[PDB]
Amino acid sequence: MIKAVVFDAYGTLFDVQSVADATERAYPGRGEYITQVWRQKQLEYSWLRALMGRYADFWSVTREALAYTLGTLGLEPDESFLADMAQAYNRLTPYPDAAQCLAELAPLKRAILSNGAPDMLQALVANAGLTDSFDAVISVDAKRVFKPHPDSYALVEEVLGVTPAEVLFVSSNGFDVGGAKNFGFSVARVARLSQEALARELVSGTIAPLTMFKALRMREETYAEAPDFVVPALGDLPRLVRGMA
Amino acid sequence: MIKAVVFDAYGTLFDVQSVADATERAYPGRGEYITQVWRQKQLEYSWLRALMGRYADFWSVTREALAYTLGTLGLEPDESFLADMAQAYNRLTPYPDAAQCLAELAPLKRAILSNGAPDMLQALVANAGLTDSFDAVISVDAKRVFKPHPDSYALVEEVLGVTPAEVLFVSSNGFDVGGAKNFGFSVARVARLSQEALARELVSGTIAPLTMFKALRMREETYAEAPDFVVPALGDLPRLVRGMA
Ligand SMILES: [Cl-]
Ligand SMILES: [Cl-]
Repeated sequence: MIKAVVFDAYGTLFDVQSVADATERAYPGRGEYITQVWRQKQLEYSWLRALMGRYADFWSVTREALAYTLGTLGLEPDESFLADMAQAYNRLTPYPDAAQCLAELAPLKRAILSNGAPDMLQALVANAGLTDSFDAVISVDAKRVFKPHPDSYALVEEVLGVTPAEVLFVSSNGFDVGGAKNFGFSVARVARLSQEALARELVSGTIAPLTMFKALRMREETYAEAPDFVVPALGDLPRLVRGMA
Repeated sequence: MIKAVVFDAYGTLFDVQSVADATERAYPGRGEYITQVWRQKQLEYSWLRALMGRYADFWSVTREALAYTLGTLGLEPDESFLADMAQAYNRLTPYPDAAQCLAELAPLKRAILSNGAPDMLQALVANAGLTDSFDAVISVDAKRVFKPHPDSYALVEEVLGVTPAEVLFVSSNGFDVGGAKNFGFSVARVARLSQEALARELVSGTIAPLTMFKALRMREETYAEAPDFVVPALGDLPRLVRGMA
């Protein structure tokens, strides 16, 4: 039976697009671009560092990704600037229905499994006012790998004492849905972009950069096992779990 | 001393853009989009499968990435169509100065180390008429991992019997440059996109797709160790090696 609901953090509980005003105010006219590449390279670097066996925590990864992104524009800000701007990732706005969702899941164990470094996650959750909505906020850091490495998901049992079969893993990220399924969790994917809308957007004329990100990041990955469930929003989760087992 | 020059294949010896006319058929008006997302997802899938510990050779990866890409456009091609169109990757055009480069690099050992599956590389190299330019064409398939996993590079000493220090690794891919430096090779990066041109391109009003691919794929990655050498083209390597020794 499902004894725990484990949440992916970035893109799932928290909007990664919500760094837009900071990236934009900091560099006018370049906000949307930076927001997309920052996230894309943040992911790529987590995968590439882990696959090289050269781990560094998500805070270092987040700042490396930012430096690369600003670099593409011809900017070379010092470490102090990068650390300050990177704080934006610790202030992501939670999705409007995250709190209500977590409230309705109170009977079950509630947790986060994230690539985020310990201090990042704490700040992130505390600033969202969701600290009291979780029995555990788990960082992959202890394992010194990143998703979808199996060791990242092994932490769930270690911390909560529940078996993979008793876990419902929630994520808006294809790669993370694939990792959790591979490891043996039941998965609910959060799909906020309808496939039919993307298809039409991709042919609505000249393809914008924001649509590029969506095309790379907001779909199920073809190499990955399909999720057990797909909901359009977090608020649908409580009800999904009700009529589940 | 440099006893062998080991080349990255895709993007380095072979133009991944040269699938343009094949994709422009799979969907007139969208060949450029497909070309770019296909290559991007092809790379992501190689990283994610390996990191997940669920290897499938580059031929499956190539097809899965193509299916994903076409799927974003709303198409649902069958296996036969995918396998047929994916052949475009075994017909990539070598860069105009590749042959000359390889010739002038003899009698030094010359080899390919590529993510490509064995039959892909053989067909790709044979179509380009470069079979007699290489002492060995090495696929990572033997290790059942993908770059930048260290085992990928370990094959080089196994096949050529040269130590990492005796290898000059050539690649246009920042993640491959990073993995080879990580492993211990000396590395010559082929940088066909000037940083200053990209920076300005990203500032010139609306940002095109190819530009998005370029921003994501044609730079040195910030987490990676820098390459020992950077040249503009393959033809510059023979001279690099000479002035090097
Ligand atoms: Cl993430
Ligand atoms: Cl490759």
